[PDB]
Amino acid sequence: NLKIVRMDRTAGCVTGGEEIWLLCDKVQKDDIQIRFYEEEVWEGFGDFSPTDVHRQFAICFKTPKYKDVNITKPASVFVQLRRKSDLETSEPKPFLYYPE
Amino acid sequence: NLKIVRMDRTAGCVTGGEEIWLLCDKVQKDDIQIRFYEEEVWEGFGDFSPTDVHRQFAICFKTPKYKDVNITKPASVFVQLRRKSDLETSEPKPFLYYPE
Repeated sequence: NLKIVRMDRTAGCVTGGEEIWLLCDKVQKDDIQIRFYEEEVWEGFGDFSPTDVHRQFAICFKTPKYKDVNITKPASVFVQLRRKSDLETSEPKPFLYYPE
Repeated sequence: NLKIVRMDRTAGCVTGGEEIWLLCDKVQKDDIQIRFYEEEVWEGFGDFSPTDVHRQFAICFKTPKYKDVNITKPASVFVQLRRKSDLETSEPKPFLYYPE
């Protein structure tokens, strides 16, 4: 039911706060989150409000800060949509965090 | 009726071919174009297919090449949505072309 169709950026700086857009199948603006995660499980969430959800089919958000801003080489993580209500998730997409 | 709500990039190289996303009010995928223009009237069109229109509310496209790839300083142009059928347009957005 949940699907990341495309993202306009699939990497970003460990410091976070960088704007990325994603296209999705239909979501409810008040029942959607964007979860970045890494199994070692680290998670971080995209920073957006319901007003940043465009007509239920796209989301503009800012990346979370990665767990370690002092990494030396890129850190490969995953991103998924997740419903807040029932925790249902999309298939994950790879995302690369890189050093500042 | 037509509206560019946001664009993920508002500048690009004169050489064109660079991917930009825009969020729009509802369009028909087979009756929509993205027109870059400059009153001196130069026009160029975003390069996309109907499959690049996401659920009628966003469009992923590639910029057109600007009229002069040998400019020295940035060239300010406008971008609008336009319906192919009746040529109705959105309000324009500013776009900056820059030298290679």
